[PDB]
Amino acid sequence: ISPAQIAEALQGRGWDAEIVTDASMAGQLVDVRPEGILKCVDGRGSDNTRMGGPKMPGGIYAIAHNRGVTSIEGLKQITKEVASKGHLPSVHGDHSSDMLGCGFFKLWVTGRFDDMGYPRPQFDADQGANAVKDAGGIIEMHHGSHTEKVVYINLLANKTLEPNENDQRFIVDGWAADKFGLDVPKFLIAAAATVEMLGGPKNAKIVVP
Repeated sequence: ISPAQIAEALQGRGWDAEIVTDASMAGQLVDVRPEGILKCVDGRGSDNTRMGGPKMPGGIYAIAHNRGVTSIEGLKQITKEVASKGHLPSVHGDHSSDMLGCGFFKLWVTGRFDDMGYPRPQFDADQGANAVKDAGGIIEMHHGSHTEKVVYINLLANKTLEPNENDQRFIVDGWAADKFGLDVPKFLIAAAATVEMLGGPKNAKIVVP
């Protein structure tokens, strides 16, 4: 899917979308490092000490969700898969709602994706976090409130953007979906629906090389 197709798809859902250059993001783009956790698009600050990893909704839950994987065994398999592909796998909570502090997972476990054709997870938030931890993953915990003002959809392979708790943004590394063989259009639409259902801003900037 091309940057223009992504913008068109988002505009079809009532979003404002614009394509921007990698040069316009100078000073913010960073190379992905193997030590970084593949983590959520959440714009808040957190206890993360493993920066420089890719961003996907709910961390590795985006992969399970896109593939319709709902079992604890399947979640552990994905944890090890991510660890085998150059990133430390993670899921997260926050210090306001504990493991229900991940908006994406809360939407999934409460059935908000039902009519988009997604099956529900066969575990709750605490069980999922414990399984990821048991399989070698990291549990991140955010703090503060959501104040995201924009959604960046980064298409530059092996690069990412980092959270700024003081001028927040949702960050989606679209290129990472391709890396994991996901149904990409489905992944991006799920990301869009997530932001919509969380009341976030339907305003996207698509970063291209």
